[PDB]
Amino acid sequence: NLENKTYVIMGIANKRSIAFGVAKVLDQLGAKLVFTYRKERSRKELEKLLEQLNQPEAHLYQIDVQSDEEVINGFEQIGKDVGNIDGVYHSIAFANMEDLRGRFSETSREGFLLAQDISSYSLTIVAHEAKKLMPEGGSIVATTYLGGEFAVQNYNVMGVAKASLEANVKYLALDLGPDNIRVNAISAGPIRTLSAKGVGGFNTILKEIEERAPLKRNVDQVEVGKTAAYLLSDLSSGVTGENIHVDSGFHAIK
Amino acid sequence: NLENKTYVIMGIANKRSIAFGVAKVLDQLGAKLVFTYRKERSRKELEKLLEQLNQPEAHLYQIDVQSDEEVINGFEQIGKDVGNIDGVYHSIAFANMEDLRGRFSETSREGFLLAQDISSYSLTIVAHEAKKLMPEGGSIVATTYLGGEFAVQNYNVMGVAKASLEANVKYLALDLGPDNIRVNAISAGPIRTLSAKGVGGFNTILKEIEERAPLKRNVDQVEVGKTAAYLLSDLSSGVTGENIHVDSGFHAIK
Amino acid sequence: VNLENKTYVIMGIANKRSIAFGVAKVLDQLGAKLVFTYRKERSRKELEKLLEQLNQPEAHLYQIDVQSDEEVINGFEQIGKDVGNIDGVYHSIAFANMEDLRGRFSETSREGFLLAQDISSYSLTIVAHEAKKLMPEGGSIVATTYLGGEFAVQNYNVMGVAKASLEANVKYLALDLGPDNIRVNAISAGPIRTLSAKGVGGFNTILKEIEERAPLKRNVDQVEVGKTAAYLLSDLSSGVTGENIHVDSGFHAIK
Amino acid sequence: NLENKTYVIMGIANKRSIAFGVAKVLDQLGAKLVFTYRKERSRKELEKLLEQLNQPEAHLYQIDVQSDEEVINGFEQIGKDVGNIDGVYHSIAFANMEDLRGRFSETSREGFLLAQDISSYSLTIVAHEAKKLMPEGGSIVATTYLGGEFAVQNYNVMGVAKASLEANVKYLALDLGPDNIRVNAISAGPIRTLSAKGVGGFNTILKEIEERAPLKRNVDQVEVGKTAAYLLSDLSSGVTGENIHVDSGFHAIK
Ligand SMILES: NC(=O)C1=CN([C@@H]2O[C@H](COP(=O)(O)OP(=O)(O)OC[C@H]3O[C@@H](n4cnc5c(N)ncnc54)[C@H](OP(=O)(O)O)[C@@H]3O)[C@@H](O)[C@H]2O)C=CC1
Ligand SMILES: NC(=O)C1=CN([C@@H]2O[C@H](COP(=O)(O)OP(=O)(O)OC[C@H]3O[C@@H](n4cnc5c(N)ncnc54)[C@H](OP(=O)(O)O)[C@@H]3O)[C@@H](O)[C@H]2O)C=CC1
Ligand SMILES: NC(=O)C1=CN([C@@H]2O[C@H](COP(=O)(O)OP(=O)(O)OC[C@H]3O[C@@H](n4cnc5c(N)ncnc54)[C@H](OP(=O)(O)O)[C@@H]3O)[C@@H](O)[C@H]2O)C=CC1
Ligand SMILES: NC(=O)C1=CN([C@@H]2O[C@H](COP(=O)(O)OP(=O)(O)OC[C@H]3O[C@@H](n4cnc5c(N)ncnc54)[C@H](OP(=O)(O)O)[C@@H]3O)[C@@H](O)[C@H]2O)C=CC1
Ligand SMILES: Cc1c(N)cccc1Cn1ccc(OCCc2cccs2)cc1=O
Ligand SMILES: Cc1c(N)cccc1Cn1ccc(OCCc2cccs2)cc1=O
Ligand SMILES: Cc1c(N)cccc1Cn1ccc(OCCc2cccs2)cc1=O
Ligand SMILES: Cc1c(N)cccc1Cn1ccc(OCCc2cccs2)cc1=O
Repeated sequence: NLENKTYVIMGIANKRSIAFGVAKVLDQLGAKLVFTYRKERSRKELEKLLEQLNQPEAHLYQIDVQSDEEVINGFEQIGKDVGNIDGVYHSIAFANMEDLRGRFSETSREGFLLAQDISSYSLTIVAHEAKKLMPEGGSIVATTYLGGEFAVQNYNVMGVAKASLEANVKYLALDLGPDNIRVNAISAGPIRTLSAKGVGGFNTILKEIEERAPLKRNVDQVEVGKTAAYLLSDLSSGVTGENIHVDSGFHAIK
Repeated sequence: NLENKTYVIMGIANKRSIAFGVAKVLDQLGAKLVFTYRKERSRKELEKLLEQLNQPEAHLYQIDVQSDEEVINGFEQIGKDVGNIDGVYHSIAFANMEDLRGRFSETSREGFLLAQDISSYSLTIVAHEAKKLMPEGGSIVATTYLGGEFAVQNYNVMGVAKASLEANVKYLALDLGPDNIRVNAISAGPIRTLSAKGVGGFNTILKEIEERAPLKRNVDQVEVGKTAAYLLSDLSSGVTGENIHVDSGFHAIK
Repeated sequence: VNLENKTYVIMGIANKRSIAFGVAKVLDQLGAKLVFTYRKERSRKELEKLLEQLNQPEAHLYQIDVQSDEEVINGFEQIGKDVGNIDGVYHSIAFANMEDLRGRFSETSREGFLLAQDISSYSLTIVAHEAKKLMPEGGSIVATTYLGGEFAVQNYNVMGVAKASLEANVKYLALDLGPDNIRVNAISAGPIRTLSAKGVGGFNTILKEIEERAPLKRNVDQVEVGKTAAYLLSDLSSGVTGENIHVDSGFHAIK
Repeated sequence: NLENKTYVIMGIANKRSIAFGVAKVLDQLGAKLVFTYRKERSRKELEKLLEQLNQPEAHLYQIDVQSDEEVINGFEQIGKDVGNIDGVYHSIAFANMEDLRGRFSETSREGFLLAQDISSYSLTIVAHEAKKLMPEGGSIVATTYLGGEFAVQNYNVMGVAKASLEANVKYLALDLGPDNIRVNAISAGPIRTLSAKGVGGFNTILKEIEERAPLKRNVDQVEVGKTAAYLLSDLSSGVTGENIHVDSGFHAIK
C-alpha cells in the first residue's frame, strides 16, 4: 500500500521497458510517480503511456545521465515540484552494439568507458542527488543481469558494466545506510524489451531458460515490478546491499 | 492481502521466536495460519499467542521433525483438517550447546549429524509432504544465518548445517519448480530469541552489527516476517532458489 | 615444486581411476613420501598393485573406514608411530546411496542423507582433528569437492547437499586450525570418469556440456587435480587457506 | 620449474611492489622476465632492482596503460626483441585519493572512469596485445582486492574498479579459453606497498587481519609471487576464470 509515497522512475523508453512494468505496479498500489527520459522519442511516447496509469498529474523530466548538470538540476527540479521522495527506480544502461557481437577482448576503450559511465556511474551520481530529497531515508533499486556475476556468452562489455553496478550498489548501501537509505539490485531474467532487439544469442537464452531454469518459464516486466514494490516499500526494511534474482531460479543452477 | 491464503508456520516456541514475527505479519495481512510445534511447553505457549492474532480457529499440530512418521501424519492431518495450503514457513534448527563452545575440529559425530538432521534434512521431508497439499503450487521458506556462507566465530557446527540448508533449498527449488513450488531462504541477522540465550557474548556480534552493518542497527523478527510475506505471496512470483539477507546489509561488507 | 623430505597421507584411492591416484602419482613424481588409507579389502589389493608404478621404497597401507571414530583415531595414531610427523593430508572420500541419486531430491531418505553427510563431510572434521596431532608445526589439508555443492546441478541431488556441507566444513576448519599453522582448502574438480561416476545418471551429459560450453573446450583429468593439489599441499600456497580452487576448465565462472 | 619460459611483468614501482615479489619468485624458478613501467622514477628503480635478479640483458619498456598506442606498440616491441611469451602478470591500478577520502556517493565522474580505465580496461587491451605473442596458448594473471567482492570501508571507488576487473578476468577467460589462454586473478591481502601509503582504511583492515584471519598474520609480496608462479605455470592447467585469495583466509570469515 503505497498511497502517500513518491518514486522517481528512470529508463522508460516504451510499453516494453522493464521500468514500465515497475510503473504499472507502483501505480496500481497507489504511489505518486515521477518519470525521467533521455531524448524526444521517450518524450511524446511517455506522455501517451501515462494514460495507462492513474496519475492525476504528469511529472516528466529530461535527464541524460552523462551530464552531471542534467542529473543535478533534474533532481533539484523534482524536489521543487513534488517535495521529498521515498525512492528511485534505476533502469538505465547502454553498451555499443558492436562491442557485444565482436570478441570481448576487442572491446574499444571508448565502448568500455561508455558502458561504465551510463550503466554504473549513473547510479552513484543519481544517488547523491536523490539523497537530498530523502531526509528521513528511503529506497534505491537498480536493475542488473546475471552476466554481471558470471560470464554469459555475448554479454561481454555489459557484463563488466553490470559487475560494476552491482559493486556500486554495495558501496552505496554501506555509504547511505547510516542515512537510512537502502540501495539494492534486481537481477532480472531475460525479457523482450526494445534493447533486446538485434542482440546476438539473446532469443536462444529465452529458450534455454524455458528448458533448464527451475520454473521452466521466463519472467516478465511486471514480475520485476512486483519485486520492485517489495524493495521500494517498508516490506524490505532491514534489506540492503542485496541483489534479488527475478529469473525463474536460473541463477541457482549449473 | 493474503485473504483466501493458508500457510503452515513451523517453529514458534514463544513470543520472541522468529516464526512469531512471520505469524504476526501474515495474520495482519488476512492469511489463515496453521502451526506446528515439538514440545508440550511450546503448545500452551502457542495457544496463548493466538490471542494476539486474528485466527478464529487454533490449528496446532505436534510435529517433531526427527520423526518421518510425525511429519507424514502431521501434514496429512493438516490437509484433512484445513485442506490445501499456499506454502510453509520453516524456522527450525538445533545444535548441542557442547559443540558450539568447543573447537569446531572437536565436534562429535552425533552432534554434527543431529544438527544436520533437524536443521537441513527436515526441510526436505517437509517439502515432500507439504507438496501434497499444494496441487496448484505455492512457496516454501526456510531461515538461515550468514554462518552458512562464511566461517563465523563460535557458530561452528551450526554453520555447516546452515550451508547444507542453503544447498537443500537450491535442490528443492529445481526439483519442485516444474510443480510451481518456489523454495527460498531468509538469512536473518542476529536476534535475541530463546535460542540466542545460551551462547556467551552472543551479545557481541549483536554489538558488532550496530557498529558495522550499513544500517547501523540490528533487525527484528517482524522484519523477517515482512520479507517472508514477500516470498510466500505472488509478489515474489519469479523468485526461487534465492537467499535474501534481512541483516541490515551485513553480508555485503567485509 | 620440490616435495623431497616431505610426507603426505592420501585418503581414498580405490583403483587406477581414483582422483586420489592422480594426486599420488604427482606428489610421488615430486619426491614425496606417501601414506595411504583404504576402506575395502579390494582397495588394499589395488593399492599394492598400484605402488609398482610409484617410487615409494616402503609401502604404508592403513585401513580406515571413516564411519568409525576408533578407526580414524587408531589409524592416524599408528601412522605417527610408524612414519612420524606429516606435512599434510589429501582427503578424496565421498558416499551417497544410489537410490537417493535416482529419486527426485524431495524423495531422499533421511538415512541416505545422513550417511552422505557423515562420510562426505563429517569425516573431514575427525580426519583433521587426528591429522593435526601429526603436524605440530603446521601443514596443509586438502579435500575434494564438486560444483553441485555451490549450485543445484541436475541429478547430483543429495551429494550436492553433501558437498555444500563439506565446503563449509573446509571454512570452519580453516578458521579453527589457522592459529595452529594448518591450512585447509578444497579442489572443485570438474567431472571425471572414475569408478564412482560409472553408475551415475547426469554424468555423461555434463561431460559433453563442459566440452561445448566451458572456456577451455575440454574436460579435465586426475593429474590436473594432482597438480593443483601439489600447490595446495606445498609452501607454494603458504598464504592460501579456506579457499576453493575450481579445476574445471573454467566452467564455474560461466552461465 | 619455469626454465625456458618468458613472462612480461607490469607495474614495478619499487622494491616493495607486489609485482617485484612476483619477479623474485619467477626469477628463482629460472624464468625470463620482461618489465613495463609508467614513470621514469620506476625505471630508475627497476634498473637497480635487476642486480637482485639473475636476468642476462633485461628488457624494460615504458607502457602507460591509459594509452592505446603505448600498449600496442609496447607489446609489438616485445615480440620483436624477444619473441613469444608464456604469460603476463598485471599489477596495475589507480584511483585519485580525493575520491577515496570522501564518501563513495560523492565520487567524481572523472575519478570513476579513470579508475575503471587504469584498473580494469588496461587488462582487456593488454590481453588482446599479448595474445599476439602467445600463439600456442599461455597464462594471464592480474591483481585484485577483496573490496571488489564486498564493500570494504574506505576502499570506495577502487572496490568498484576491482569488481569490474574481476568480471573482465572472467570474460577474458571465456573468449580466450579456446585459444588456450588462461586468465586468473589473485586476491591479495593488504600489504604495505607504495600505493598503500596515503590510504585511509589501511591500518584498520591490516590490524583486523592479524586479529581475525585464520592465520592471524598478514601476507607479503613473495607469498603473492608464489601463487603467481602456480597460475602462470602448467601446474594450474584446467584452472581459469578463478580468483585465488592470498590473504591468510580472511575472505572466508565473517
Ligand atoms: N531486457 C532484459 O532482458 C534485461 C534488462 N536488464 C536491465 O534492465 C534495465 C532496463 O532496460 P530494458 O527495459 O531492457 O530496455 P529499454 O531499452 O526499454 O530501457 C533502457 C533505457 O535506458 C535509457 N538510457 C540509455 N542511455 C541513457 C542515458 N545516457 N541517460 C538516460 N537514460 C538512458 C534509454 O533511453 P532512450 O530509450 O531515451 O535512449 C531507455 O529508456 C537496463 O538497466 C538493463 O540492463 C537486466 C536484465 C535483463
Ligand atoms: N536467533 C537468531 O539470531 C538467528 C536464528 N536463525 C534461525 O532461525 C530459526 C528459528 O530460530 P529462533 O527463533 O532464533 O529460535 P527459537 O528457539 O524461537 O525457534 C527454534 C524452534 O525450533 C524448534 N525445533 C527444534 N528442534 C525441533 C525438532 N526436532 N522438531 C521440531 N521442531 C524443533 C523448537 O521447538 P521446541 O522449542 O518446541 O523444541 C523451536 O520452536 C532457526 O532455523 C535458527 O537457526 C537464523 C539467523 C539468526
Ligand atoms: N568423479 C568425479 O567426477 C568427481 C569426483 N569428486 C569427488 O572426488 C572424490 C573422489 O571421487 P572418485 O575418485 O571420483 O571415485 P573413487 O571411488 O575412486 O574414490 C572414492 C573413494 O571413497 C572411498 N570411501 C567411500 N566410503 C568410505 C568410507 N566409509 N571410508 C573410507 N573411504 C571411503 C572409496 O574406497 P572404498 O571403495 O575402499 O570404500 C574410494 O577410495 C570424492 O570426494 C568425490 O565426491 C569431485 C568432483 C568430480
Ligand atoms: N597494496 C595492497 O595492499 C594491495 C594491492 N593490490 C593490487 O596490486 C597491484 C599492485 O599495486 P601495489 O604493488 O600495491 O603498489 P605499487 O604502487 O607497487 O604498484 C602499482 C603499479 O601500477 C602502475 N601503474 C599505475 N598507473 C599506471 C598507468 N597509468 N600505466 C601503467 N602503469 C600504471 C604503477 O607504475 P607508475 O608508478 O610507473 O605509474 C605501479 O608500478 C594493484 O592492482 C593493487 O590494487 C591488491 C590487493 C592489496
Ligand atoms: C541497454 C542495452 C544495450 N544498449 C545493449 C544490449 C543490452 C541492453 C539491455 N539488456 C537487454 C537484454 C539483456 O538480456 C540479457 C540476456 C543476454 C545474454 C546475452 C546477450 S543478451 C540484458 C541487458 O542488459
Ligand atoms: C536453534 C539454535 C540452537 N539449538 C543452538 C544455537 C543456535 C540456534 C539458532 N540460532 C541462534 C542464534 C544465532 O545467532 C547468529 C549469531 C551467532 C554467531 C555465533 C553464535 S550465535 C543463529 C542461530 O541459528
Ligand atoms: C563417491 C560417489 C558416490 N558414492 C555417489 C555419487 C558420486 C560419487 C563421486 N562422484 C562421481 C562423479 C561426479 O561427477 C560430477 C558430475 C555429475 C553431475 C550430476 C551427476 S554426476 C561427482 C562425484 O562426487
Ligand atoms: C593503486 C592504488 C591507488 N592508486 C589508490 C589506492 C589503492 C591502490 C592499490 N591498493 C593499495 C592498498 C590496498 O589495500 C587494501 C586494504 C584497504 C582497505 C580499505 C582501504 S585500503 C589495496 C589496493 O588496491
